[PDB]
Amino acid sequence: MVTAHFVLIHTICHGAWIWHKLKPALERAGHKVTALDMAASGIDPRQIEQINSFDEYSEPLLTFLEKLPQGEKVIIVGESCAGLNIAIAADRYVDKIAAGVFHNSLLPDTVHSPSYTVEKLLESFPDARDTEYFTFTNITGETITTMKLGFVLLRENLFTKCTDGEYELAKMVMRKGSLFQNVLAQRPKFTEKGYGSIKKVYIWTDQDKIFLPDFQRWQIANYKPDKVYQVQGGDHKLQLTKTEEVAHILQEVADAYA
Amino acid sequence: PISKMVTAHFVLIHTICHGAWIWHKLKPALERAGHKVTALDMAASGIDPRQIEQINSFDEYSEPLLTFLEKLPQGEKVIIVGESCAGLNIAIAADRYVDKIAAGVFHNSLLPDTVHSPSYTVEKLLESFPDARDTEYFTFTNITGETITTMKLGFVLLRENLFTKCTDGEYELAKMVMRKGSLFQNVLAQRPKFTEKGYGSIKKVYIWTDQDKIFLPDFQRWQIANYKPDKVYQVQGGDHKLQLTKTEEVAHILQEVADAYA
Amino acid sequence: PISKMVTAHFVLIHTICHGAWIWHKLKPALERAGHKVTALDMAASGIDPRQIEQINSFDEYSEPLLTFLEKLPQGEKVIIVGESCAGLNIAIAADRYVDKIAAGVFHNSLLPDTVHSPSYTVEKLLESFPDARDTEYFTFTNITGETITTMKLGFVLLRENLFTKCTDGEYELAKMVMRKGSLFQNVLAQRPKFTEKGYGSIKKVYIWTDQDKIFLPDFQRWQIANYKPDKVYQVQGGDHKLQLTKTEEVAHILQEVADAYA
Amino acid sequence: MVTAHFVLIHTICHGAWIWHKLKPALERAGHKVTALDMAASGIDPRQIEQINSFDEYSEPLLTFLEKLPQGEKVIIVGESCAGLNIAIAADRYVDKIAAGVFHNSLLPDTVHSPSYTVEKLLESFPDARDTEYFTFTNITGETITTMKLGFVLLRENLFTKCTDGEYELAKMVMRKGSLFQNVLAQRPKFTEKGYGSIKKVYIWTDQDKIFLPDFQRWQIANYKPDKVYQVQGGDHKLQLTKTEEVAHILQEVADAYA
Ligand SMILES: O=Cc1ccc(O)cc1
Ligand SMILES: O=Cc1ccc(O)cc1
Ligand SMILES: O=Cc1ccc(O)cc1
Ligand SMILES: O=Cc1ccc(O)cc1
Ligand SMILES: O=Cc1ccc(O)cc1
Ligand SMILES: O=Cc1ccc(O)cc1
Ligand SMILES: O=Cc1ccc(O)cc1
Ligand SMILES: O=Cc1ccc(O)cc1
Repeated sequence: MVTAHFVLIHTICHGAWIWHKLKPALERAGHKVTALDMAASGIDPRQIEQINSFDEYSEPLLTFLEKLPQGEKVIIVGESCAGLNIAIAADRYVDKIAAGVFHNSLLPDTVHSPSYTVEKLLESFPDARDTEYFTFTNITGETITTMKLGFVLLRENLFTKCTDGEYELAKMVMRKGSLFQNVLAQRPKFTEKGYGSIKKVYIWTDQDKIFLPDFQRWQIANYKPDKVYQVQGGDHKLQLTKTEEVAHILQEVADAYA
Repeated sequence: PISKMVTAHFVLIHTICHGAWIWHKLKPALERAGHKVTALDMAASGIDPRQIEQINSFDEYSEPLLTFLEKLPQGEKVIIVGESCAGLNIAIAADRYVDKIAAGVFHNSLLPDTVHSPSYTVEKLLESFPDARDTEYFTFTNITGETITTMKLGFVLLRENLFTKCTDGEYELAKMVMRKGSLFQNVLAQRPKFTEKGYGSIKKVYIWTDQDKIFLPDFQRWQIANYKPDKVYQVQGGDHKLQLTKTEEVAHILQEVADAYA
Repeated sequence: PISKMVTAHFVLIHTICHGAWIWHKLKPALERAGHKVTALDMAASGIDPRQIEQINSFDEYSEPLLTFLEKLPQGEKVIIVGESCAGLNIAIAADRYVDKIAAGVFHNSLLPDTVHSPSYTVEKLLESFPDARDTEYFTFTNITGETITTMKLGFVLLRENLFTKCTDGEYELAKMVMRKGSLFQNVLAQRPKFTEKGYGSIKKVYIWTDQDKIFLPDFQRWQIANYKPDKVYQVQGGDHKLQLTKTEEVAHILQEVADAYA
Repeated sequence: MVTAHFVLIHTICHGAWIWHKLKPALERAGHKVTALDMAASGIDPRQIEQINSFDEYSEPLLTFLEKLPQGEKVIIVGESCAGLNIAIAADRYVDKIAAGVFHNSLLPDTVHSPSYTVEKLLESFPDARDTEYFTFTNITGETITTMKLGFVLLRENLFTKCTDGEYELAKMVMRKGSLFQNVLAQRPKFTEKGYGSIKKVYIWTDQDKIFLPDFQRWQIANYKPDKVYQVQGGDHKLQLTKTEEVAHILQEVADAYA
């Protein structure tokens, strides 16, 4: 129906590998799909300790968008923390973006600080259970906290309904990550002209065991998307547990925003 | 008359360019059987942080395995399962840790011997499959001035020759985490041959399929003839990646190896 | 009838692409006179660790100066000496820290005003010296989507136009530590004009040479006419880098500024 | 007389800038001169915490030598710690090297560990006075110690006889550095075939106040150079205090090893 170019953006600690089932699904319907590793994620060669902000973390997306041929538009699909990558990119390249799709994701706004929905998530889900934390100082002196996600947290909260083959893959390639929360606290808010203006579709499930229903419904209330699609069942990783559902919603988004 | 059923500790070793991720389906399957499974990334592979140009030989590339074997508890032994190039990792390990190894399992793998140079099956492999299609090759000079050839495996070769029968989610995953690799063939060529007392003495099981489109039947059959395995299991069907296309067959064969040697 | 001789705290601000290193001869010369001297690297300049593509405006580029002025002890004031593009750093600083500034000294420098847009003297500079010879230009998109032009100054332009009369050890040093820079001219163009109460109110001394081969006599004389300095000192001879070709003349003029305003 | 291509290698914490007086001197005699910043040194964009060994630190030299046109040979001149960069490079590219020149430098050998002369230096000069130290963990878990050289140490020991303009420049551009001593302890010794075979000229002064006469004479005794030139007076930075003397010795080395 409309075929589109989708750019898929994994969350912190993960990599382009999280989209290994969704990328062929979309390509079966004629779409062009780009799945990117953000800095220090997946097989990106940088280590997290050399990344100094969330905007530097987003560099693979911003370079890609910088090079997109004149006149092409993409649909950026972001899971979990990647809603901050969509907002950073949309402020810089608003006219290359047909729409932002948030998949059980942070939905930033223009009214509060960039770290605001991170504050809210951590308030809703304050214990990362067996996750380990570490810190380093970034090049301007700020202390950055990194984490290594715990495998119990991975099995029960993130990959709740995923097959054993998928959970095992997650453990074999997961890397350290950081919210850069304090640097986000200090960041200028997202602009109305860029991020504020793009089309926004929010996909979620009430069976998510880490972005809990109440936080997700709060986000929607706080900055109402153009469209909200609720998938029944699945878990936090709907691109693994409800792959054909997400491919179908994404076809609707290509039909609507081309 | 008496049936023995054994649970074992398998250490799964991926081939160059790949990582521990290739075992993401066989590791749960083995654990369903009650076995202990360790799947290691070798240097500059999977999410190991080193880059391949910092590595100077196939022995250095094998460090995660040797370090692991160094740390095994006293009197604990493992079954090392190696795919494709990983039979050289099994030979390097067995020459340092022979008493920690219950058996070596070669899965569509290089089967080194003690009679010829370490690079001998690598040469015969390349003589049998000389066109790597869209693979790109690169060079770096190692710590003593040897030029090392690395490669980024091409995606058609990946689709058709390595992952022939794998699902699209599996082939897409490969493309998403595949890294550069090196056979270090010229440095293997100058390396001491594997020993009889270490590697020559371990039990050796050869699993293969004649539908493999990269380690071809004639090369695999030659390897078996060149250096007789203690046991050979030929899986019907599948492709080079039997741990993805025939996961349960492979897990069952590995139950039989544990019953015999672990 | 009464002679006043004053020791002062000078803060020396390099121009884009350069760093605190350009002041390596004037800083000892001033300290011989008993003054306190701070020479700061601005963002992405000298050995500051940020890269220029992480910087989004000339105000962000000025952060080391504003942070420094924020930390000055209560009732301490400094004389800010800025070379070439650094007169915009002096104007940005004076609009935040006017009471910490005894005087601004412009050394073959841009002389911003309050009447026109912040980018106005930048435009007139470029209109007067439009061919940057072998300079290479580059682009990046900043945090709100503006395209920022950066440059790597060419070595002939460096030899002949900026460092015309400098020794070879000095010109070689420049080539060894020179970094990319940006005028952020389009973002300066959208910026609020400098204020009368802050920048408009500071004392302003203009040091220049008519032998400057990049900020030419006609541009410098126009600046002086456009916005009358409190005092003008014209050094005979030298080149654009008077802190290297006329270090002692410059230190003596700066002693006179300290005597008058510090 | 013979004109040559010299590649100049600064020591840890410094950069190509330390050669700003020697490079024009040599170019006045017809030589081609390349002065390189090693990783995380001078204006190299890497931070020291992302460097994991002394061989990785040497990468600018090894890339340069990797690209040298076929048939060209260079004379590598190394000051202070840069004798370890000459030995690492010579093991990899022995045939591109006309000779190694050690300027008040570590002179490694093939008989003991790579860290051996570092052990010896630190035994001769155990107190770095106001130098500050720091540590980070490298990508394989080793703890690396870095330092920020103290300005008293800089003025009295390293830049003893340098002009005030030169000492001030040193303070304006000095960076953190590391000996990677423990990783050097673990490194295979330098080979006889590579490093062991190159021509070696040792330049020094007895007025050096940090590589003291007794350590320098020990080094010469421990691995006798092909030629030792002793400059009278000056300080540790003879390329600043005795620039024309060093340019003259280097002309002799081009005449002798071409
Ligand atoms: O989506 C991944 C994620 C990880 C850690 C957090 O703290 C928040 C989100
Ligand atoms: O609170 C920690 C956290 C970790 C991973 C997530 O995906 C979300 C939150
Ligand atoms: O087993 C993977 C492999 C890759 C490249 C080769 O040349 C040979 C084998
Ligand atoms: O000949 C190249 C080659 C590449 C990958 C393999 O797995 C085997 C051989
Ligand atoms: O003062 C340095 C300078 C560099 C580039 C310019 O375009 C203008 C000035
Ligand atoms: O026109 C470019 C230019 C470059 C460097 C300067 O210092 C001044 C102008
Ligand atoms: O030559 C610089 C140097 C710095 C620190 C050391 O510990 C040794 C050498
Ligand atoms: O002992 C520390 C040290 C520092 C700088 C040097 O140049 C030599 C040694």
